[PDB]
Amino acid sequence: MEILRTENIVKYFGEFKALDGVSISVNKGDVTLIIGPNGSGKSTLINVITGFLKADEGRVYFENKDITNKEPAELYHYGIVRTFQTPQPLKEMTVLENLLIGEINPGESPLNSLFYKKWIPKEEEMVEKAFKILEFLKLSHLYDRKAGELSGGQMKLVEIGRALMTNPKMIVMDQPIAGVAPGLAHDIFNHVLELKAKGITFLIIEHRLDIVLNYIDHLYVMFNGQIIAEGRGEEEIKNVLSDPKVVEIYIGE
Ligand SMILES: [Cl-]
Ligand SMILES: [Cl-]
Repeated sequence: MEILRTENIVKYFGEFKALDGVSISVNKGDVTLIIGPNGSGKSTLINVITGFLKADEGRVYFENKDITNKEPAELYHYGIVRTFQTPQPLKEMTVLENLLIGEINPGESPLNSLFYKKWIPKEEEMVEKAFKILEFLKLSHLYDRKAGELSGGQMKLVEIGRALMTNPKMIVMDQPIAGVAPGLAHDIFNHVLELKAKGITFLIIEHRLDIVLNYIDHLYVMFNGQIIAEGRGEEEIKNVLSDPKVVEIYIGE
C-alpha cells in the first residue's frame, strides 16, 4: 500500500536548515497534498524526492526500494516524474512538441532535456503516444498550437501531459493550479482523479485550498522544514485545518 516514504530527510543550504528530518508515507493511488507558509521547505522537499536536490541526510524509498539521491534520469526507470513549469523557449513551441521534449532525456527537466536543441524528436512512435495523451487530456485540437498562446490552466494541463509521456506510477506536482481560473482548476484536478483511477499516485504542493481540498485524500502541513501536522481523510483534514497552531503559522510576521 505505501508506495513512497522518506526517512528523516535533511537538506542544508549553506548553514540554513531548509528541511529537518522529514519523514512521510504516501500510499499507492493516493492524492497527497502538502501545505505550509512560504519558507517551510515544501518545494525543497519535493525537489529532493524528484532528484533535483541531494538529500544531505535521510533516505527516500519508492516501493520499498532505496532510491535516495538518484538522478531524475534514473528515477524515471522507477516510475517517478515531476511536472515542470514551462520556460519561454518552450512557449514558442507547439503543444505536441511540449509533450515530445519529455522523450529526449526521460525524467529530466525541459531545459536539461533541451540541451539536445531543435532536436525535438518527431518519431512516429513517440508522437502516437503524445496524441494518445493529448487525447486523454482532451487537447488534441490544440496539438498544433504554440504553447505560449494557451491559457494558464491549459498550459498546466500540457505539463501534466509532458509527464505522462514517461508512463509514471507517481506524479509529483508543485502547485498545479496556482493562477488557474476555478473552472479550469477543478477540471485539471478532475483529470487527476481520472488518473488516480488508473492507479497513478500524486504528491502535490498547493496554496488555494478553496478548490483543492475536495480532491486530496492525505494532507501534511509543513513549517520550518518539518512536518508539523498530518491528516488522512476528510474528517482528520477538517480537524487539521481547524487546529489553531496551523492558522497561526499564517498570522504574525
Ligand atoms: Cl544538491
Ligand atoms: Cl492564485
